[PDB]
Amino acid sequence: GNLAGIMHRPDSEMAYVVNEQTVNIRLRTAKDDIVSVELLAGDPYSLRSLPTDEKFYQVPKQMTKIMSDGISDFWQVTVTEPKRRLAYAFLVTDMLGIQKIYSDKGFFKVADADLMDMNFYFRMPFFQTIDQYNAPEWVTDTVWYQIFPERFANGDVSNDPVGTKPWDSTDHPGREDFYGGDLQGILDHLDHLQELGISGIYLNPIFQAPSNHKYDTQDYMTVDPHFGDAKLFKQLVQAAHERGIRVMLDAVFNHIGDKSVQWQDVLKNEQASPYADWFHIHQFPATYTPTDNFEFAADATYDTFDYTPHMPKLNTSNPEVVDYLLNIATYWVKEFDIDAWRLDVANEIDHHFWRKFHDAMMALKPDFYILGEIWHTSQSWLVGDEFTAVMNYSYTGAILQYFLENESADALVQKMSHQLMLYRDATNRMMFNTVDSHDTPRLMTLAHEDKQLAKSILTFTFMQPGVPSIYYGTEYGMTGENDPDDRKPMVWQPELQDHDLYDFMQKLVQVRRQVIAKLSDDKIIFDVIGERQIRLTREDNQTRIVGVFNNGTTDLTVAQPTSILLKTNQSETQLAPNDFMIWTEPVR
Amino acid sequence: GNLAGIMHRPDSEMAYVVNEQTVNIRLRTAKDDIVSVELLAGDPYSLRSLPTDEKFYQVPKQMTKIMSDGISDFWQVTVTEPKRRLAYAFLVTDMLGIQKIYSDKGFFKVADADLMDMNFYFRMPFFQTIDQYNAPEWVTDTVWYQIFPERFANGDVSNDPVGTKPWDSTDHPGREDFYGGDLQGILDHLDHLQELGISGIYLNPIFQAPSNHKYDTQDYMTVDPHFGDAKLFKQLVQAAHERGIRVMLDAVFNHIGDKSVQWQDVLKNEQASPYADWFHIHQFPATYTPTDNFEFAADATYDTFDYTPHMPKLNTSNPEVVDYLLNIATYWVKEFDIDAWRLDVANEIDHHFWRKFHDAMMALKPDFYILGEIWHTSQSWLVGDEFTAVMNYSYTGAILQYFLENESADALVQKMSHQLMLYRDATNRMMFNTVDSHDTPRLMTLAHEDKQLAKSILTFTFMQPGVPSIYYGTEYGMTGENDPDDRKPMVWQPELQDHDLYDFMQKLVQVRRQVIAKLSDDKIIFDVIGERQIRLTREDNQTRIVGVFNNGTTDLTVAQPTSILLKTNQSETQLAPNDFMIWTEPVR
Ligand SMILES: [Ca+2]
Ligand SMILES: [Ca+2]
Repeated sequence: GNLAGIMHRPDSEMAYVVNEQTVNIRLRTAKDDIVSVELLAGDPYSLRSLPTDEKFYQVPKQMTKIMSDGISDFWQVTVTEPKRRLAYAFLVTDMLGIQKIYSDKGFFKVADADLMDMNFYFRMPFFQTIDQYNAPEWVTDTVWYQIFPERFANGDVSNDPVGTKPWDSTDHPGREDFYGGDLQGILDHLDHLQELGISGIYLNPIFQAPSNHKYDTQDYMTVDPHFGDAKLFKQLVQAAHERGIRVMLDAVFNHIGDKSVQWQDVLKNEQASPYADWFHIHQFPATYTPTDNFEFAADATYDTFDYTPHMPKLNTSNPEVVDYLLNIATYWVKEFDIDAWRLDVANEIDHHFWRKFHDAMMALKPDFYILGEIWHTSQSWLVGDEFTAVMNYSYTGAILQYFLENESADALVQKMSHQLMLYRDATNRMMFNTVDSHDTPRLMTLAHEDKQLAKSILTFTFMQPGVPSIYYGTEYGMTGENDPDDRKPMVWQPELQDHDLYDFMQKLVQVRRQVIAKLSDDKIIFDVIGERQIRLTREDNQTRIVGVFNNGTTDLTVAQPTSILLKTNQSETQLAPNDFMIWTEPVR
Repeated sequence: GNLAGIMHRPDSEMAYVVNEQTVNIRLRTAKDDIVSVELLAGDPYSLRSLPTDEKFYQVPKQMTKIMSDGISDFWQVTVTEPKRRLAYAFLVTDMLGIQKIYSDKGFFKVADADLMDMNFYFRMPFFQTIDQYNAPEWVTDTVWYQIFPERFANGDVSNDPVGTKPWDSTDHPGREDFYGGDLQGILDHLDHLQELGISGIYLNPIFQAPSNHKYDTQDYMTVDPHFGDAKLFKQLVQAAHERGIRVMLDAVFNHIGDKSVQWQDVLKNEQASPYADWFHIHQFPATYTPTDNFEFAADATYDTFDYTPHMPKLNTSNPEVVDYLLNIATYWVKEFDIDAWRLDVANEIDHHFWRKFHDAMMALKPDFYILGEIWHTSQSWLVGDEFTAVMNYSYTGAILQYFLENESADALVQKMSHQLMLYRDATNRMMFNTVDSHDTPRLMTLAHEDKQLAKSILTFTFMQPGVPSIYYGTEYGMTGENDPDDRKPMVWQPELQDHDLYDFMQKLVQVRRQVIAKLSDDKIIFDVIGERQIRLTREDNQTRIVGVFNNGTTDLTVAQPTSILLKTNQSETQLAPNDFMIWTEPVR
């Protein structure tokens, strides 16, 4: 067999605690190289301490091949052990029938393995629930809706910025435009969110800042006055909660804006500023050479987000900065009862800080949801001690690549399988899936205004393990290239709304919340059934949901389902190119 | 090539911060499958934000194959980046000349890789020294000596336990015997430790407890009165420090003894005890059925170390237990200035506790040494936020297996290489190498009283990256089977001491402290030069230390070295079976 392709990393996503007496264990092997895997496992001390002749290694446990990413196969098994201590090793057999034991000490013929020595084995030394990953149950039933507040609704002209433009959803907004959207406008349209069926709002930043996006924070402790005030924000959160809608705010903790009190003090006082060590200043005075692009300088003497001199990086290792940020994080939760924090550029802040942040948030609300913005592999933030999940851009990006280009279905399934096997099973359910956002081109533009294709992408994404989010306006087919063009004023004029797409998104949200979210500990299966034809199955012990997606250039015939939930062709058996059909069937 | 054998895990021992601007990156490949690896790396934001035509991926960095474990090859490179943000990917070429790029997104032909997208790459998002692993420099120059205090020297008969036996190093001690060793006896023989050349003492537990080993703690805040008192312990630490000898105590935090106040309160008050939740009690009253072995019960209604009813497991998730243990840990450091804690059964206590323990100790002493007792892979405790090192029993165990049995030299080198590549380079230097201890048979007994073999094992171990420790009496050739027979009274009678071995150990300690410890950032090379013949090389930029070990059954001829440091044959060119020769040569 392919020994170099076999790996088990103890105390990781391959060996983790699910509850006080139960663990999940995974093994990686080379794809289709290993025919079977059994786990030998039990209490390490039992081997030599118990007087019985029975030994734990005499009764193997079968592992199941759960996924493949085209390179490796991934095997898993759940183990219960009342003594809450586990030693384990793997019996692996290849295609030619060659069997070896694989353990912490390496590979062995069975006859050569020192199975009576607890130290031969990999170890889960004591099952520690304090160290485990916990998924908040409420997220399961959530469909999110993301609001960029400057652009959702102007509920109050009296707080509008100077130079506010007329509300026109057909505009191509510039980087520094204002349209007057505010918190009163969100409050005014909660009925729309409830009618669409969403149950969580993700707001882009709302704290005082000079820009239309407010990632260049001036004051984290104040609602931007062009958006509202503390009383209005409290009213909004209470009104959302009364409708069953939770609220997630955007925490911009990697960097602060250059008009903050703290940075302005650095500019006045140089190294004598009480805030000098709140930043990463290489040379005083803190300077840069302006360029024709306000968001770029080549030579700032301080670290910044990207290369913008207006977003000096915060030194989150400084205890005073830690205290400042934790007090902000605590304030909005304690005083306004928000349900979650989305963490902007979360990967560029240290793990030490995020552990303290986690502990502080869980002390306030044990079911708090902590969502990191990270666009690459995020294993080290998703162990159970830092974030709940990340914005799952690598996953939705693979989906977009499949539907919009000509990849094989095999390639998509391989990428999604790779992603799922990076993380604990419960973590995968908490991932935040949005096909587009304020940082991407709009779905309907990527789809070249092919509504059927847009519906296929949305439906496929809504069937995935992660929780889905709808970027404002998706439900009416809003167009836009990347930022700033993805931030058009929300389309409230019915003549400009795609009503068929809105009806469809209502139905899709209902399939997600009433069917997909109510399966019990389901298994997901990706089957490639033909060229660019995928059958997605989610199933529990009584009910199976199946989605067939035909994204080739030919028609596809399927058996007539008894219980169709959602489809795009008028036929109950025929799928034309880019059609899909979702149905439900009992498990037999 | 063997794609399933290639792996890079970001934010791990394969990608870690060395200093503010410098990182080490590793890649695993299948053994001898990949001919070369180049790293493509630079600031993620530079690709699209800088106006230059130059891109970081245009100038690859060569990686070096540093080790192989017989299954995989391990490649490494050091990267400096002033912007302190790194995106990277690997250019891998196999034996047939097939080249691909390997990144966070998978494997690609170069022409198909989206090299302008920062999210294509693996990421070190910002170099965080607060998250990095730090090795305390003083450990580099240390040779440790481990004292089991009941058995090292009786410096005071007046504190002896009832039934203390005459001091006789030829006895075979029973599990419950006492010989009267105490802290005054250690103080009395500091001259012996200084003459041997050791610079650190590791003490087995010294706090109040009823047994001869004192792992069944009664009171962590009191020196056991048969050993001494607080004034005497302070005198000992100051006398050790005056000689340049640091002091490491044994922290027994997984479990407490059943004669502790806390457990006795549980026995009196059942669940109404204020200490009920300091333990893991499944059923009250806390009970067990005694057996003929005092260290075993089959049915204790509470979790224990192993199956002994006398060592109830502590619930270290309980904040009151956390506070109690941290106050103990702090007390001995603050009040007595000890230099290190050795953590008994450290793997069975949760990571959350060990992070708090780490933070508390480093706040007292930034160069504190935290040594975990773990007999299996220990990656998750050695990231930089918990322990400094572990007792390196898997490494010394592989060495013993080679010298005492008939393994190939290839097998030993593979095992040591596997071990080193589990951990960060600096971590490997901090590992605590002891060939025997109070929990193993004695070296001289494992070697069947073959002194030459014992010398070979010690010398080979002392050339390894980790810091070595001498279990008391090794220097005089003490014998013993496993516990309790490995705890004989120290041999102070010259007629019973191996003086030739003592002289040799003095010389070996000097080679370690004066030569091996004074190389500058050396590279270690394991060469198998013949059947059971190994050439071990450690070298920096000016000086190379070479050890040749002949453990076959034939003679071995080597070139006459100019500068022999240590050897066992009278010849300067001939090594008989089990001879070795260490020499030094300039690097050219
Ligand atoms: Ca307004
Ligand atoms: Ca005594």
